[PDB]
Amino acid sequence: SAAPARPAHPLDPLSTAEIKAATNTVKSYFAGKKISFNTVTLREPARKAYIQWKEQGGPLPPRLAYYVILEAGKPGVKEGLVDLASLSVIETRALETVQPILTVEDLCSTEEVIRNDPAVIEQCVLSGIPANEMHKVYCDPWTIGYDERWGTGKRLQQALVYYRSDEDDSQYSHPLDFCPIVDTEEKKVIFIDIPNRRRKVSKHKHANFYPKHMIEKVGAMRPEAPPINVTQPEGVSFKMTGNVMEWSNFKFHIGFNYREGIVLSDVSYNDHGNVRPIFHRISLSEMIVPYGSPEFPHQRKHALDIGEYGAGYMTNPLSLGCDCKGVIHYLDAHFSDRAGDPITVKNAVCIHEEDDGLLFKHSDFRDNFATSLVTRATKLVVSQIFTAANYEYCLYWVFMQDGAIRLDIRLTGILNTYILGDDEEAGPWGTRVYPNVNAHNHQHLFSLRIDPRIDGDGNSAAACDAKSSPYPLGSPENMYGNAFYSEKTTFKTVKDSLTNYESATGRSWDIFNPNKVNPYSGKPPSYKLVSTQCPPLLAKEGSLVAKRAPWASHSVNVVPYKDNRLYPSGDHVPQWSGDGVRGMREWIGDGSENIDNTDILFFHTFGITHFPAPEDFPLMPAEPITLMLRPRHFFTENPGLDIQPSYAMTTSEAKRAVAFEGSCCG
Amino acid sequence: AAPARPAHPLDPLSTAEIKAATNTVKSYFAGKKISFNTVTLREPARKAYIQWKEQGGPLPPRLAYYVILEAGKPGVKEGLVDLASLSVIETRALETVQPILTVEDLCSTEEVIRNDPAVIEQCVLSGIPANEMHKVYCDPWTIGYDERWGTGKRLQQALVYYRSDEDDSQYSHPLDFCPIVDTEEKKVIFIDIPNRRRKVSKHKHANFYPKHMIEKVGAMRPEAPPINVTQPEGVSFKMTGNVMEWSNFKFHIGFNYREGIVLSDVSYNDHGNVRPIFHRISLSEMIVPYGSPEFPHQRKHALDIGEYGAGYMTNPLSLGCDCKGVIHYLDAHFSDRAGDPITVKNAVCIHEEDDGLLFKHSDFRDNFATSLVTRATKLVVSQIFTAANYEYCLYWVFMQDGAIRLDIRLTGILNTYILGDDEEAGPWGTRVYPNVNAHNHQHLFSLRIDPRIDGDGNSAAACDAKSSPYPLGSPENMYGNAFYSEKTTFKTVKDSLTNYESATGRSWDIFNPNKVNPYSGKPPSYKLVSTQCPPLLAKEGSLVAKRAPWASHSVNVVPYKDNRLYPSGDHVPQWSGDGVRGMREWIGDGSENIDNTDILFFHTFGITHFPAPEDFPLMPAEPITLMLRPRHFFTENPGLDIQPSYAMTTSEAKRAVFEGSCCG
Ligand SMILES: [Co+2]
Ligand SMILES: [Co+2]
Repeated sequence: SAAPARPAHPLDPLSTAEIKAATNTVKSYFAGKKISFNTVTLREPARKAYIQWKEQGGPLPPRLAYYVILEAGKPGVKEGLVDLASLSVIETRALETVQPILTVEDLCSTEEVIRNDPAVIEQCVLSGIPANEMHKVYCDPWTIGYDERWGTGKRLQQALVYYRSDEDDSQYSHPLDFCPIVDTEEKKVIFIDIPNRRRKVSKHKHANFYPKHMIEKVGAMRPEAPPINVTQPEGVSFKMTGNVMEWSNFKFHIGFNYREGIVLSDVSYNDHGNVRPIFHRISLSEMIVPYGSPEFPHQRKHALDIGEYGAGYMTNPLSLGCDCKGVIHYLDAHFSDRAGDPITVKNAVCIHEEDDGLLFKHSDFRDNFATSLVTRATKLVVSQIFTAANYEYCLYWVFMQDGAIRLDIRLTGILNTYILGDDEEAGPWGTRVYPNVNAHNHQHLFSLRIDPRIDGDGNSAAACDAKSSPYPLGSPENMYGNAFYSEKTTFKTVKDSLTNYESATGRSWDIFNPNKVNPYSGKPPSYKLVSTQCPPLLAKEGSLVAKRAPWASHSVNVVPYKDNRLYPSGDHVPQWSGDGVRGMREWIGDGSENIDNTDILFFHTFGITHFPAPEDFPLMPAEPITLMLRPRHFFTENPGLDIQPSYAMTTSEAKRAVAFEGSCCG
Repeated sequence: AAPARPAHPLDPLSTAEIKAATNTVKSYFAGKKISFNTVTLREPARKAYIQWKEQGGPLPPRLAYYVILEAGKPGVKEGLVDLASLSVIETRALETVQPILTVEDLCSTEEVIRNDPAVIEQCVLSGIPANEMHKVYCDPWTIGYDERWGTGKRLQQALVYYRSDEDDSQYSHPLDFCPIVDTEEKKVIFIDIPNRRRKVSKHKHANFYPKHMIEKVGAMRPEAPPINVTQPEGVSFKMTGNVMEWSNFKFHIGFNYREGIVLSDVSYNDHGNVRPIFHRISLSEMIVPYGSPEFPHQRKHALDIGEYGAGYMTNPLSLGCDCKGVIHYLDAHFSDRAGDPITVKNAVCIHEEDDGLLFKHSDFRDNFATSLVTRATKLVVSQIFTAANYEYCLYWVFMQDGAIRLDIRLTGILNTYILGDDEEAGPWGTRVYPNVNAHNHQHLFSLRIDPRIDGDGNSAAACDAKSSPYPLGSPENMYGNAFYSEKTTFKTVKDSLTNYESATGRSWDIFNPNKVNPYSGKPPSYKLVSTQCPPLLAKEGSLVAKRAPWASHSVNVVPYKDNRLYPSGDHVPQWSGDGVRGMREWIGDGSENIDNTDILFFHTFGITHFPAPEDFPLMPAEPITLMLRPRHFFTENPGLDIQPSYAMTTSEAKRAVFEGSCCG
C-alpha cells in the first residue's frame, strides 16, 4: 500500500502523513490548477458507523479527510472528501458564494499590506505618525465579519490599527481612528473607513506590563514569593493509550481539530463492571463576541472566533510548567498550511490531575466528631489556551470523582480598544480605561455542543423549574405555605426546547434516557446541566449579530441528530450575512421535528457580558466562566464511596480509642 | 484583678476573659441558679473602632455579651460585662424568647427519648423491641416554631432513627414519629404520630465506611498515587495574632459562636496608599426550608446560624485531611453552661494555594514567542461545621486581582424521613433508597457586608445589562447591537429590595460616591457577582418567610446602626416571625436614606436541592460561590507587579532567534 497507515482509533486526528497524503491527492485531482489549502481535517465517521464498529463488531469506517481549497482567479472555495486508503477524491463541490475560516497564514500577511499601502500611509500621517515611521504601525487582522458593501464577493479582512513607540510596547493604549479593508487574496487595501471626527494618535506613554515597564511605573516588582511545589513521586493515576484516556472509571477519546480545538468522544463510566455510555461527543462548536457600540464601523466587531479563526489554529504551544503546573501529559496538533504541507503545534493540549479539595465528609456529633470519614477529591483536567489577537481563552475540560463533568473557561489577554478623543465621553457604550482609550462593551458567548448517549441510545431533554405548590397558604394541601417541587417540561419537538436560563425558577436542563428507570428513585437516568452564566443576547432580533448566530438567542437549542451537524453558524462563517436556511436555522426548521426519545443534539449558549473597567487594562486578570453536567438518577448511590478515605474512624473504633445511656457527648 | 487586654480590640474573648465574665455574672446573680447560654465578645461600636484605629481615638471598652437562663424563670436574661471593672453594666430579662441551642443543650435529648415510656411504646409499635432502645437514635433539632407552644417552653423536636449496629449510618432507617422535648425539664411533652403508621425498614442499612463498601461492592479502589504539596521556603502570608497580611490585603480574622469566621477591617495596600474595603464581612444567618407540606415537616426550616451557631457546630480540622498543605490554625473559645471556657482546637484553617493562571498574553506576530504568564495564588480562611446530618464547608478566599470570594461546599447526609413500601415520595421528595424519602429543600444564607469602599460614605446599586432602547435601523442603533449597563442607585431602603435577574445578568455595586476613578470617571466599587440566588419558594406569610424576612430578596440594604448583626433577630428559636425585629425592624417603612452614608448590605444566596440517589448515603460536595470584584477601584490591573512565571519581550525573542509581521 501507497496509502498512509491506519490510525490506532477511528476518531484519531489525521496524522502528518495523512494530511500530506490528502493534499497530494487533491493537488493531483486538480492538476494544472493553482490551488491553496484552507482546511485539511478528519471527516469523523458517521455516528451510527462508529457505534456499530465500537460496540457491535461492525464495519471499520472509512478513513476520510475533509478539505477546503481556494483556486486563484475563482470565487469562493471548493470542498470535498478524500478516501485515504485509496488516495482518491470521493466527493467535491464548488461553493462560489461563501468565504472560509481565516488561517494563521491568511492573517499574518495583512500588516505588510497596510504598512505599504499609500492610502493607509496618508491616514497615518494625518493621524500624527510620519510616513517614514510605518514600522511603528501595527494592526490586528480581523475578518470583516460582514459588510453589506461587499457580501461574500471578495475575501476581506478589516485591520484594527494601533501604534507602538517601541516594539516591546503593548500597542492597545494607542489605537488609530481609521479602519482599512483588505482583500486577503489580492493583498491590497480596497477601502478605508474614516470617521467623521478625526482623532490623532495619543501622546501619552504606552500602558505597558512587562517587569521592566512595571519597575519604571511603580518602582519595583514584588519579591519572588516562596514556592508552592507539586509533585507526584509515584506517577499519575490516569492511563492513556494513544488518545484514549482512562481515569477514575471514565473512559473517553481526546481528539482535536483546527476549529473546535479539543473534542471529547465516546465518553463512558465504568459502574462496577457495567460500562455505561454518557456522551458520544462534546466540544465547543461556535462562539460570538458581539460588541455594543452602535457607531460605524464597530458593528463589524462580532467575531465568531471558532468558525472564523479556529480554536485549534489559534491554540498556543503550552510548554511547560508555566501554563500547566505539575506532572503533565501533552498532545500535539497537526494541520495543513496553504502549500498543503503539515504543520504542527507542539504541546497544544495539556492533561493532568490536580487536588480538588474535599469529595465528601461526615462526622457524628455524638462522640464530638471522633466518628468521622473524610475523602479528598482529585480532578482530571484536559486543557488548551488559544489567542484571538488581543484575547486569550483558557479552556479546561474537568472530570470529577462524583461522575460530573465541568467546563471551566478563564478569559485573559487584552481588551479590544478604540481611540477616544480628549473631550470625548466613552459611555454608555464603553469605558475610558486609560487616557484616550475606549474599551467598548461586549459579550463573549459560546455554543457547547453535546451529542448525548445517556446510559445508551434514545434520549430526551427537559427544562426543570423549581416552583411553589399552586395551593395557597392555609389550604389543606399547603397549610404552612412551604411546599415546592420541580416542574419537568420534557421537550417533544424542537420548538419546545428553545429555552433560556431563568433565575426565577433556578432552571436546569436534564438530558435523560426515557427508556430506563433508576430502581430507587423511579426517575430516568440523567445528566443535568447546571449552568447560570447564560446571558441574553443583547443585540436585537434581526441584527447582524442575531442573524449570524441563530443559536445565541436561546440558552438551549435541541435538534435531531444528523451527520455533519457540527457548526451552528454554518460551515463557512466569514462574510455570511445571516440570511438563509443553514446551521442551527436549518436544523430547527419549522420547529416541528421530534426530539423525544431519539438521537438528539443539545447546543447550549453560555458566557458573559463584559463592561470594561480600568482593572482589566493594560492586561486583564482572568475572569471565570463555568458550567457543570452532573449525574442525577444515573447511579443508585454516591459513586465515589469506594475511593479510599483520607481519614476514617468508626464509632466502635473511637470507643476503643478511649437506664438507657444517652449520647456519648451528654 | 481583671483579665489582660487583648492584642487587638476585635480579638475574640480569651478563656480567661470568658471565665472573668461568667464569674462576674454569677456574683451579680448570687443566690440564683443560672446557666450560661452564650458568653461572647461585644464588638466595639463601628465609630469607636475606626476612631481608635485611624484617628488616635479612645481605646474602646472590652465588653462581654452574655445570655443566661435561670431555673424556674421563663425565657432568658442577657447583658454586658465590662471586663476591666469586672462589673455587669447592662442587663435585662426577656421572658418571651428562646435562645440558641448549644451542644450541651442538644447532647441531652437522645437520653431523654430513650427513657421516655411514650417514646418506648412508639418504638415497639414501629417494630423495635422495648429492650433495644440503645439502637434508637435521634437528631435533636430546634422545634423551629410550633404554634401549640410559642416560646412558653424551651423545646426541641427529635428526628428519630434506628441503627442495627452502632457503626451504621442511621439515615436509611428513620422512624415515623416525632417526639417534642422540653429542653430544660428534660422530658417528652408530646409525640406527633402520623395517621399512616410506617414500621421500621427491614432493609440493610445504607453504609459508607470501607468495611461496608467491601461487603457491598467487593473491594475498595487501590490507593491512588499521591499528589504532594510542599512549601519548602515557607508561606508568603504573615500573621500577627489574628491580623493577616497577604498580597497587599490586611484584615483581622475573628470568630464567634454564631457566625463562625468574621473578617474585619479589610484594606488593600495600593502602592503605599492603604485603602479600606470592608469594615466587616461574615455569614449572619441561614435558613434551610424543606418543601413537604405534610405535618410535622413544616417545622424543618432550620436557621442554623441563629439556632445552633456556626462556631458552636464547628469541627476541629486537625488533619492534613481537611486542609492540605502548609496550614496556620486558630482555636475557638466559648462558655459551657457552668460558665467554664471550652475550646475547639483547630477551628479555622488558613493557607495559600495555587489557583491556576492570573493572566497571560502572547503576540501572534512571532508565533507567541513574545509572551507573559503569571500564575495566581489564593489565600483561604476556612472552617467546616456539622449541623447534625449536614456538613457546611466554608472558604473565604482572597485573590491577587483584589477580588474576595466566598466558596461553600455542602456535604454530609441528606435529611430523611420514612417512606412506606407503596408510598410515592414525589412531588415533595425522592426515594433515594428503599423506604427512604429525602424531602426537597433549599439552603439559603445571609451574607452581611459592612462596607467602607475606599473610606466612609457608601452607596449600593443594581446594574442591569440592557439593549439600547433605540430600534434596529434607527440612526442611533443602525445594526441593533448597542447595549449598556443601567445603574439604579438605591436612594432609600425600599429601592434596594431586589432579586437576581437572569434577564439582565444583574450585578450589584457597593461604591463610594465621594470619589472618582481618574481614568473611567466612575466611583470606586466592589461589584457583587453572584448568580446562585434562589427565589424563596415558601409563600408570603408562611412560617419560613416570616421567620426569615431577609430571605425573600437577594439584596437588602439598610442604614448602619450598632448591633445590627442578626437579621432574624437576636433570639431565633421559637419566634413565630410576627413582630418588628431583625431585618423587618431595619427595613422599617422603607423610607430611610441609604445613599452616601454608613450602610449594611445583606445578600441572600444558596441553592435549591431536589435529592437524587447520588446524594445518598453520603453526599458528594455541592458548590456554592459568590465574588466581590474591584471595578473602578484601581486604575490598572493591581497584580502586574507580581513576578511573572515566564516573560519574553519582542526584542528578547528577536535576539534569541516596510516589513510585515514576523510570522508572515
Ligand atoms: Co471581554
Ligand atoms: Co441539601
